[PDB]
Order: sequence, then C-alpha cells, then structure tokens
Amino acid sequence: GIPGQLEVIKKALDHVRVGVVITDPALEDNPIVYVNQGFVQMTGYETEEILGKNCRFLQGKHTDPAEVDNIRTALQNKEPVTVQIQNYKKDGTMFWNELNIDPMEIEDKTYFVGIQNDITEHQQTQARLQELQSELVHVSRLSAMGEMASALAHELNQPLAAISNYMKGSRRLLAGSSDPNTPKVESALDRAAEQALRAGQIIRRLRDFVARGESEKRVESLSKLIEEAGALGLAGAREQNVQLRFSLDPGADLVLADRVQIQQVLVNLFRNALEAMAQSQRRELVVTNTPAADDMIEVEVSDTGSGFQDDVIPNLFQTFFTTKDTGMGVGLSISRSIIEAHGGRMWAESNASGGATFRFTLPAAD
Amino acid sequence: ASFQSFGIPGQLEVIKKALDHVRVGVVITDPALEDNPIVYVNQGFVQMTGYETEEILGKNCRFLQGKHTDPAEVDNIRTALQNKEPVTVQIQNYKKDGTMFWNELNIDPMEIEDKTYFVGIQNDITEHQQTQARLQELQSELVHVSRLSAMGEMASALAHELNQPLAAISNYMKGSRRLLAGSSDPNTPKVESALDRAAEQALRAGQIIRRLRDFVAGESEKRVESLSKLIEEAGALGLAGAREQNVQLRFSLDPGADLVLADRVQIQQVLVNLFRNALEAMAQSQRRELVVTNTPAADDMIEVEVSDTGSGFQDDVIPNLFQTFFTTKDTGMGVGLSISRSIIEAHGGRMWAESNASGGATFRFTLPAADENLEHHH
Ligand SMILES: Cc1cc2nc3c(=O)[nH]c(=O)nc-3n(C[C@H](O)[C@H](O)[C@H](O)COP(=O)(O)O)c2cc1C
Ligand SMILES: Cc1cc2nc3c(=O)[nH]c(=O)nc-3n(C[C@H](O)[C@H](O)[C@H](O)COP(=O)(O)O)c2cc1C
Ligand SMILES: Nc1ncnc2c1ncn2[C@@H]1O[C@H](COP(=O)(O)OP(=O)(O)O)[C@@H](O)[C@H]1O
Repeated sequence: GIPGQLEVIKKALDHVRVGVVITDPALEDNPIVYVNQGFVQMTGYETEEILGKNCRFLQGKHTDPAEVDNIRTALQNKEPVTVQIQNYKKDGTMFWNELNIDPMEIEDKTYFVGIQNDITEHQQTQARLQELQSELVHVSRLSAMGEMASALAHELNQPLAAISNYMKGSRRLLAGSSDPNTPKVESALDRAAEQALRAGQIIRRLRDFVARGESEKRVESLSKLIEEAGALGLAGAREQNVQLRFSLDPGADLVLADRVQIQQVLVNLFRNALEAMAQSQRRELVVTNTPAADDMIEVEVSDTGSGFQDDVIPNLFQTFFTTKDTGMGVGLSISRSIIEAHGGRMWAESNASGGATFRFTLPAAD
Repeated sequence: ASFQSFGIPGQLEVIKKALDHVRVGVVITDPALEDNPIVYVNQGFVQMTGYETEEILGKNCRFLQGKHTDPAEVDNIRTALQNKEPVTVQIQNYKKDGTMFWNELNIDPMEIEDKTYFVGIQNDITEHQQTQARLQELQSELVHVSRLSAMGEMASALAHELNQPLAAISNYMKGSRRLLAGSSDPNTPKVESALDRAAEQALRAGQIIRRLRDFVAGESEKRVESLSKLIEEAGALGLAGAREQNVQLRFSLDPGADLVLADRVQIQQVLVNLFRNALEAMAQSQRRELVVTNTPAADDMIEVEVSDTGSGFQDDVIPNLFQTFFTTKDTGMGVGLSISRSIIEAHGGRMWAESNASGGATFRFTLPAADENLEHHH
C-alpha cells in the first residue's frame, strides 16, 4: 500500500550518494525537514545536527557572498537555481558544492528540494589539466632548443664520418711508408680516432635521452643509470672543480624502472646542484644508494651549494615555484610525479654543510 | 485525515518528486517476481538512457547491455545478487539511440520489513574516463618534452662538450702534417691531401656546433632600439666571413624607419641566425649577394628583409601556397627558424618566407615601431 511504498523510496534515497535536502519555507527561516544519508556522508554532520537548520550553516569564510545572493533571490521568486559554491564539512574541510535547487508544488504547498554534489575532485582534475597544458606552453622555447640541439648533433655525424674515412684511408697509405716519422703519424691518427669515437658517444647519449621511445618499466642497474645521467648532466663539473663521489652499494643496485625517466630525474638534480654551487667555496656532490623499507631502494643526492632558506622547503616541488630569475620551476614537480608513478617518494632536506639533499625511492627488483 | 506534510500520501508525493530531481540513475527491482524486473525508475535514469519510463518498468536491467559489454563483469553482478551482496562494476551499456556510455553501477539489497528489494544507482562516467585518458596523455607528453627542455637549458655546455674532441682532432691532424713534411715516400701527398680534407671537415663540424649557442640567454625586456645599430652588431658577429666567401653585402637601411620596440639581445639573435643561414646557403653557389632592407609596414610595424642568392630553403622550410606562413622541418636550421619566429611573435610581429628570382631565400619579419605613423608618410 501507499505506506510501504513510502518506505521503499526513502530507503532508496539513502543509497543515492548525492546529498538531498528538502526545506519547508512555511516554517521560520526555511529549515531542512528531510535529509538523506548522502548529505550526511558528504558533510560529516549527523542527521540531528542538520534537521531543523537552514542550509546556510554549511557556509564559511571563502563562500562567495554574491552567489549566496543569487540563491536568496531565486528562492524569493520561487525560481530554480544552480550554483557552484564553497561549503565546509563538520571537520572544517572545504568542499566545492554544486548546488541545484528547485521549487516543488505538492497539494498547493511549496517546498524546495536541494541536490548537492561534492565536485572538489572534479575541480582538482580540471585544474590539473589546465596546469599540464600550461607547463607544456611554459617549456616550449627550451624544448625547441633541445630539439635543435638534437638535430644539430645528428648533423654532426656526417663530417665525423668523413673524418673517419679520411683517417682510415690515410692509415691504409701509411702502411706502405717506411719513413721514420710514420709510427708517430699513426699514433696521432689513432688518438684522433679515439676523439671521434668519444664525440660520437656524446651525440648518441643526447639523442637516446630525447627520443620519445618505449616507456616500459624494467630491471635496471642504478650504477649504470647514475653514470648515464652523469655523462649528460655533470658536464662542466670537473672544470668547475666539483668533487664527484658515487658511493654505491652493489647489493642494492637493481630497481624496477623506466631508465630514461630515472635518468631525467637525476639529470635535473645534477644541473640544479651545479647551479647551486656556482658561488660556493667547497663544491662536493655525493650520490648514494641504500636499502629502504618495503623492498625499496633509496637514492640520495647531496651538494654543498647555497641550499634552502627556511621558508623554501615546503614549496620546492610546487609547479612553477622557482627562486631563479630565469627559472621555470617545473623540474622538481615533474621529477616527483615520475617517482610517484614508479611507486616511490621524493623529498628534500637541508644538510649539515648548508647545502641541499634530495632523496627518492624506487622498488627493488631481483 | 492529515494536512500536507503531516500525511502519508503528501509525504510519498514529496519524496517521489525529490527522487525525480536526483540526476543520477535510480532503479528498484523486485526479485520475488520472475527475472527480477524493474518496478521503479527515476527521471535521472530516463535522461541518462534515452528510454521513457514505460520502456523501462517491467524489464530486467540487462536490456542496457549489448555488443562490448564485458561478460566477466556481468557474471560478477549475477553472482553478487544470488548471494544478496552489494556490488560495484564499471560496465558498458547502450542508450536508446545506440550510443555507448560507461555506467558505474552501485547495487545494494534493501530490506523493507521482510521483503528483499534491490536498489541500483547508475552514473554515466564516460566523460570522466575521457578526462582521465587526456590527463595521462598530457602527463606523458610533459615527461618527454621535459627531457628536450633539460637539453635546451644545457645548449651551451653541450657545445663546450662537443668542441673539445673536435679541437683535439684538428690539432692531431695539424701535428701529423708537420710530421709528414719532407717525407720522400710517394704516398705522402695523398696522405697530406686526405689530412687536409679531414681538417676542413673538422672546421665544418665546429661551425655546426657553434649553432647550439644561437639562442642562449638573461631576462628579456623590450626597449626602444635602433634597427640599424642592431643590424650592424649582428653583422659583425654573423657576417664575419662574408669577405672570405666573396659574398657581396648590400644594405639599404632606412633612417627614419629605424626605431623599434625590441629586446636587443633576442633581435640580434634572430638576425645573426638569418645571416649565418644565408652564408651556409650560398656556399657552393654562383651569384653571392645578401640584401638587407627595413621598411615601414601596416599596423604601426617595421618590416625587415633578409634575402640571399643561395640554393633555397626547401630542406628546412615548407612555405604555404600564399607564402604567408612556413612550416619548419626537423633540421638544425628548421628548428632554429621556428625559435626565431617564436621570438618575433613574442614581440608582436610575424615572420615569413618567400622564394626569390635567384632561386634563393627571402626572410621577412616585423617589429612594432616606436613611432605610430610611417607608411602613411611614404
Ligand atoms: C533546498 C535548499 C538547499 C540548499 N542547500 C544549500 C547548500 O547545500 N549549501 C549552501 O551554502 N546553501 C544552501 N542553501 C541556501 C541557504 O539555505 C540560503 O538560502 C542561502 O544562504 C541564501 O539565503 P541567506 O542570504 O539568508 O543566507 C539551500 C537552500 C535551499 C532552499
Ligand atoms: C537494481 C539493479 C540495477 C541494475 N542495473 C544495471 C544496469 O544499469 N546495467 C546493466 O548492464 N545491468 C544492470 N543490472 C544487472 C542486470 O539486471 C543483470 O543482473 C546482469 O546482467 C546479470 O544477470 P544475467 O547474467 O542473468 O544477465 C542491474 C541489476 C539490479 C538488481
Ligand atoms: N640543489 C639545490 N640546491 C638549492 N636549491 C635548489 C636545488 N634544487 C632545486 N632548488 C630550489 O628549488 C627550486 C625549484 O627547482 P626546479 O623545480 O628544478 O625548477 P627551477 O630550477 O627552474 O627553479 C629552485 O628554483 C631552487 O630554489
């Protein structure tokens, strides 16, 4: 019968996850007379702390008072109104409330039904999309320059190959020479050939690093990728009189990772450390790996550079945060997302020399 | 008898209407009836699926399933219901018009008195899944582009790295030639000739490496600048070698179409890049002539032209049919031109490329004039 039918739909209402309230405007200050379990879960308030209150109790410091005015106006004219608004859970947490209110007429009596949607997650995701799109535009000039470097490097292969052929041909001809100086010319040529090979390796590394590529997680040696990242990222270090120390542990060497991504994380720490040590009297860079909890391996990169002022540390990883006049402030933000996608954490601290120490973790392999 | 809210039928109507304002899909089924038919459905479900209430009531909800519905996740539901268990699946369903949508389905048993009902909550999350896929594409794109930009930040250090083995090679072969001097072996001149060709290739290599520093910065700020001064300074850097290459320089600069709003350093970089490209383009060429002019243009701009008689830009640039735009190819020079164009556009101007009668290249760009009227002055 009609009761029983009522009981069925009320229980169904408590299973919808959106918040549902009904207010009775014939009662002083338009109080909530019905609330479903969805609104309870959403707001953190118990039913007894909701029923009999006007809905404005969800409002707080950063609630837009003009969108509040939009609500009040719509209700005075018994008009429907949709609004996205700042509300507050019982524990004080802000949520974004997408509010939909409609007048209802039952037996010639007006009620208002409110449907509330917590869209905080939705707004976070949208903000993240906008932010990613913005970071891409932010680094586009530098990325073009990286493309130009890769392309010029590739073009460099051609005269190098020609130099090799000329030296190879020359060695052929010198084979028939009995001149006393002929061994010395051959030595010079071999040494030149070594240099051609080393120039070739620099090009190879640059080009492998910028390639779009496969993106698989695989068993990788930390020793190997630290040296690979160092070859790229630590250029100029010897000339800057920076003392490099890689203190590695062979028992903690294999991780599960996309090696180029871990390389780019290390390249960024290295370039940042060299920049931070530019005006430093002592210049020492230490890289260390150790076993860590939950079958992880922790990598530490420490420098003796200008380090971190007291207010700085909790901003380091924030997108666009930089202390440099020409900074982008994306490097650390991108690195942390790579590390978290590999299942680890990345963090920073001041060290005892007044410089900076960065740590990250990756899962150990077998 | 009871007034309005105080009464049962009034209450039923109020809650019925409330449920119809819930935009989520809500269905109630009755498992005591054959094949567990739907006995209640809200307007939310009507809106979501495209079916009217009359086309829903009395059916088993599997009627939304179709071609690419996962039988695994269907079986998961079937099992869970037989054991009166809550269940959530994300499943593929189809609207009345055949459109596929992603249905996040929450199903719970309800007891009203001693009777079991099932309540199903449906959410179309198709757009949510798309936003997630897009987010992952952008993240992945950023991670890649980020490696490129790390290398871009290191452009100058990369040049320094590459310069060392090249300089060593040149010295080894200069030293070798001295050692060969006065050898009486008849193959010696063939060796010397090869060493010299190799010395030339080493220099070519150095020219290529030097281009890495074309756009290396410093913070940029625009000021009133003299085009003629900019052109002169860029000439001294980029055209040193024109005499030895026997390139004729013909500069028709207009005093009084001279002042622009510009970043001195960036604009010099654009000019030096054009000047170097023009020299390279005119090596192995017949007529060797470089023309630079500046001229008032529309919308308060000044237009600069750099024309050569070289072999053309077809390896580095693809101009559109109207020669109002160009697409850069994946070469050192092509990417350099795209950086130059980006610098000009950040100055408010345009850069473009035309063929000329020599079969060479003409590049043109605009910068805002520091004075609001020329060109209506002739
Ligand atoms: C059915 C209904 C639901 C409402 N839900 C909310 C809500 O979830 N959050 C909120 O801040 N205000 C909500 N309001 C609005 C407040 O109750 C009040 O109308 C608003 O603050 C404007 O009135 P005022 O200027 O007197 O505060 C709701 C109003 C109605 C009628
Ligand atoms: C309350 C309720 C709501 C349901 N909603 C859907 C739905 O929206 N889409 C769907 O494909 N199946 C839905 N189902 C599941 C189907 O009715 C059916 O249980 C499923 O196909 C498994 O049973 P079967 O293998 O006999 O077809 C729902 C089931 C219940 C009890
Ligand atoms: N090794 C380091 N020593 C001191 N400060 C650092 C170091 N690495 C990063 N930082 C600080 O973190 C900020 C953000 O760095 P990052 O995200 O790589 O972007 P950017 O280098 O463009 O600023 C830097 O501007 C600097 O303030």
